[PDB]
Amino acid sequence: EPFKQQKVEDFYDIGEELGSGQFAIVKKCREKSTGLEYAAKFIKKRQSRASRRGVSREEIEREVSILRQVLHHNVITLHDVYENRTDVVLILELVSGGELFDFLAQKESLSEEEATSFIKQILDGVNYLHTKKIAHFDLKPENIMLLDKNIPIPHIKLIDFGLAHEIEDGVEFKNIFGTPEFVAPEIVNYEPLGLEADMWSIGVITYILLSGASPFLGDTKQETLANITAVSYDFDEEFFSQTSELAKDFIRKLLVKETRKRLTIQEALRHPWITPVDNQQAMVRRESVVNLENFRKQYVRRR
Amino acid sequence: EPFKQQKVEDFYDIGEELGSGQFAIVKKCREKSTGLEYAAKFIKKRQSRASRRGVSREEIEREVSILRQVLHHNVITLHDVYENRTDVVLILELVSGGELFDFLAQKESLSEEEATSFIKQILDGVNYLHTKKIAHFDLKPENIMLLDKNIPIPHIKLIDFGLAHEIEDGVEFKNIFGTPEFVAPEIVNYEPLGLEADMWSIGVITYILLSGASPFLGDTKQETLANITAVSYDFDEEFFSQTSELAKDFIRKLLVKETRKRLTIQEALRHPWITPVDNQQAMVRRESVVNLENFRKQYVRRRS
Repeated sequence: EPFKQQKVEDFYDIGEELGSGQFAIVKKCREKSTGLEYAAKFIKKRQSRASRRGVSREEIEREVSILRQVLHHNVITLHDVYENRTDVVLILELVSGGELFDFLAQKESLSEEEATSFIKQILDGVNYLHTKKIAHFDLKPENIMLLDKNIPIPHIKLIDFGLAHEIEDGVEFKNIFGTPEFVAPEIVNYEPLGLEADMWSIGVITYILLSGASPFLGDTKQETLANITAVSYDFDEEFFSQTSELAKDFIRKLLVKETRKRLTIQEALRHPWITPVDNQQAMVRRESVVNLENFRKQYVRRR
Repeated sequence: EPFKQQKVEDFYDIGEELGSGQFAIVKKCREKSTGLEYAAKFIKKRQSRASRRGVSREEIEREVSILRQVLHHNVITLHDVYENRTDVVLILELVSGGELFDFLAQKESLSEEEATSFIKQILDGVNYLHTKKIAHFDLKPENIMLLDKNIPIPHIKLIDFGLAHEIEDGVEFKNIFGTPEFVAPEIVNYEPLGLEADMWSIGVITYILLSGASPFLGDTKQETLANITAVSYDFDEEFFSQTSELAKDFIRKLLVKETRKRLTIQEALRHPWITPVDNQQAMVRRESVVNLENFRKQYVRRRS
C-alpha cells in the first residue's frame, strides 16, 4: 500500500543531522509546500539476505505499516514515506526535546508523584499500542522522548518502531532482539512473545528512573542474561531508602518471568502507585522521592 | 599479566586503515626497531557498564589472554599490546591476503579435493584451539583470512578472537552472541556451550563453500533462528548436483542439534571426505566440483 517513488529532496529541505543510529540516519527537514518542520529518518536498505549492513524490505514495510496505524499524543506520528535506490526515508514528527531521563537529570528535585506523571504518559502510549495489538518491543530510556524540553511538565513521545510487531492470537512469534538490559526472559529464552514483554521493559525503566540503578545489568552481557533468566534482582537500600512500598510493588509485579502472571498494561494503570485509591497512598507518593543523586551519577556514565 | 602502558606511536609507525568493524579499527603499521610490518587493532574501551559503544575491560583481557596462548601457523599471532586512555591497541600479525571466499570467487575452477585443501587448513587451526581448550565462537568466512593472495594454494589464518572463550570441564558457559547465519542451536536456545559450537559453524561454512547457498539463512532473522532450532535445511539439487555424497555426509554430521552426537574436530579430520580410505573415495572427490557459478553469484551480493 505503497511508498512515494519521488525524490524526497524535491518536496523537503533536508539539513542538520539529528542523531544517526546503526541502520538509520535522522536529519531535520522542512516541507516546502507548508513550511512545517519534520524529522527525516533515512533507513538504509539491505542488499541480499545476510548483509550485516542494512534493513530488509519486509522489516521496513512492517515499521511503516505500524506507524500508519498509530495515532496518539504520546506516540510519534508518520507524515509521509519516500524511497529511492539506497534508502527508504520516513518523514516523521519532529521530536526535539531530548530524552526523558535527560530532562529528569536536570531536575532540582523530583518526588514520586511527579515521577508517576511521566510514567503515566508512557503507560498511556503503551496502552494505545496494546489496544491496537502492537508490541513496541524496544522500550528503553533512549526511545522515550520529549517534544518540548522547556515546559514545566513536558510531553512524552515514544519513538523507534524498528522492533515493533503486531500480535495475533493463534499466531506465535519468537525472535531474539533488543538491548540486554531491558529485555524480558522470554526474549532471552527464545520463548513465544507478546505484549507482556513491553510490561517487563516498563518495570525496568521505572526501577532506573527512581533509583538510578538497573535491576539485572551485570558486568558483562553473560551475567545480565543469567540475571534476567533467574530473575535475580533486589531493592538495595543504598538507592531505595527513600522509595515507597507502592513503587516497589509496581516494579515487583512487572518483573515476573511467567508472562501470564505479569501485569498487563491495563493492570499497571489501575495499580495504586499510578492511581491512588485513598488519601494516605497519595501522600506517601508525594513524600517519597526519586534518588536524583544516584540517578545523575549513572546517567552521566551513559555518554 | 599486563599491557604496556606506553604510547604505541613511539614504537610503531601507524598508517593505512585496513578494515574497521564496530568496536575496533584495524590499521597497517611498522615496528620502528625492526622495520617489520604488523596490523594494529585499536579496540575502543567501554566507559561504565552498558555503554553500547565500547568493549569491557574483562573482555579485552580475555581476547588478549587467548591470543597469548595461541601459536599455530593457521592462527594469527599476537606480537605486542599497548594501551592508553581511549583504546587498548593490539599489535597482531599482518594478514593481508583477504578472505578465503574472496580468493575462491576468483577461481577459474575448483574441485572438492582442492576445496578440502583449504578446509583442512581450517580444521588444523581449529584442532589446535580445541586442544588448548579454546572455542573460537566466531567461525565464519570473514574471519578465515589468507596470508598471501598470490600463491597457488594460499595459507589460511583464523582471526578475530573477540568472542573466543576457554572451556573448562565442570564449568558451564551460556551466552548469546555471533552472527545468526552461523550460530549453532545451543547459542540460540541459551543452552550450555563449548567446543561443539565451532564444528556446527564449520558445517555451515563448508555448505556455502561448496554450493554458494546457506543452510539456515531465511529472509529475516526470525526465520533464520527458527531454521537453526528446527535444524531445517536441505541439499537443493539446483546447487548440489555436482556435490559428492561424501561432502554431504560431512556436512550432515556437523549440522546436528545434539552437541554430544555432533562431530568433534578429531572426528572431522578423520572423516573420509577429508581423509579417504580407498582410491575410489579419492576419485569421487577429485571429480566432484564446487559450484563456483552459484558461489560467485552469492558472494557478489555480499559487497558495497
